[PDB]
Amino acid sequence: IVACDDPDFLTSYFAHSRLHHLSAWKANLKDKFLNENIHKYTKITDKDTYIIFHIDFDCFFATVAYLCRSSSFSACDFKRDPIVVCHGTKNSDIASCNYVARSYGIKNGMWVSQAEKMLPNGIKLISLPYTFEQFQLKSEAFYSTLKRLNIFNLILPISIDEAVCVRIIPDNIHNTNTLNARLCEEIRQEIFQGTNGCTVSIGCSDSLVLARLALKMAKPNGYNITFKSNLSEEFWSSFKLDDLPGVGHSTLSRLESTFDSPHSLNDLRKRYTLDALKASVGSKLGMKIHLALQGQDDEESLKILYDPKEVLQRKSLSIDINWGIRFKNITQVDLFIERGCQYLLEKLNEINKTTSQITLKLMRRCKDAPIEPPKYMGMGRCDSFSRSSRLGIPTNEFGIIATEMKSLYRTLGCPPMELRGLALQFNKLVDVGPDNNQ
DNA sequence: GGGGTGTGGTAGC
DNA sequence: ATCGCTACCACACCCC
Ligand SMILES: [Mg+2]
Repeated sequence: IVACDDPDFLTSYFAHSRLHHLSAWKANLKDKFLNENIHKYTKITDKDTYIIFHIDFDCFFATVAYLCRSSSFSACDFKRDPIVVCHGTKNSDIASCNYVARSYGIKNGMWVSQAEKMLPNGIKLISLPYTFEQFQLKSEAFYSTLKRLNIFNLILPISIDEAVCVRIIPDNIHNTNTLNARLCEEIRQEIFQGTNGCTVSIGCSDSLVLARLALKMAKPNGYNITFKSNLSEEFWSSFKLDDLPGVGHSTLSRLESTFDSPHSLNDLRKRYTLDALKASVGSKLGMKIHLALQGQDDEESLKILYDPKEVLQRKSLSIDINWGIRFKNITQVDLFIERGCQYLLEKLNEINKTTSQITLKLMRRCKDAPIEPPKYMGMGRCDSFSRSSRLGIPTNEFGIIATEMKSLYRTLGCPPMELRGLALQFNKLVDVGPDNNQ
């Protein structure tokens, strides 16, 4: 056990935090793409008619945690057993669940206690540990297979287990759904072989958003082909409102109230006006949804296809620790902040940049929230506070940055014993050139 | 027209 | 027990 005031707390928390792994893997995938392609030209022109194949593993962690499970779990059955991947027993997040578990209405993000109660008696939840290193290797095999197929002109990494693959269709070639079925089946078979038993599903379409929706419809272990020319009431009636990219619980709730609680995108599609959309959720998001309900991508989402190198270039660097934060005094907070900056400055040296603006964010116990929340070591119910600060000369100097961060903490006025979470950000990054003379 | 800030939402498992 | 990260866009409100 390593507590927030121990020197090794940052290292142990990140080794254990799957959310860190997700983010660290994404970042490495993004930088890897930029490296492979520094000399190649990674763009899709407006000259190109293209097909989008949106690929991702079916219940990634659960699948892989099963396939590499320890001897204690040799007899458990991925097709009959409700399986979750989690650290703990009570208020531990279900990082991933197989589709047997979902049949009982369980979803990721749910706590293990909550999911235990949606099972009939006698049916027992299986809880698998995380296998991070195997998660990596299976992902490597995933992207290695996608490249070896030589059927894609651009392979965009979305996630450790998710990629958007772009096929350019010359106008001499007449695309057909038969040929698209055969590609999906090739891809699915080849990743099944290359990953020793992991299955992917594929959405296939002539827009990013319809490929995202097709993919939801393809799950589990299948594929779906739906171009703009194939749209139908049957299609839209199949999706919830928060199946739309950009629509999370907050946008959902706003949409639900403005539009008489639509229960499908088909419901949404018939009742909506562009301006009532914009009014309900916002101008840019409203437009994105409007375009989306026609099967069309917006200008912001098309950028990744036109200039992936710019969209995938890292613009900020940060850490976030909102679990395990329990400090008795201001000295321990300052030393933790210093470990934080030291960590971020290593990462910042790796990418050979300086930073010219930094931010500190914190979570403070709500005045009426219990000192110890339901989730062990959780941040609990919190107000957030943020404050940023421009540096004069861009820099990678620990002395300047750690001093300013501690100053920022101090302007925020949060007693060490009320602290429940900390973020440390480098907001603007500046390249280091061969010229360094003033 | 151009800056700026802090805040809030969303995405992957 | 339990590991509630992190990048990025958008917005609302401020300034000369
Ligand atoms: Mg959604």
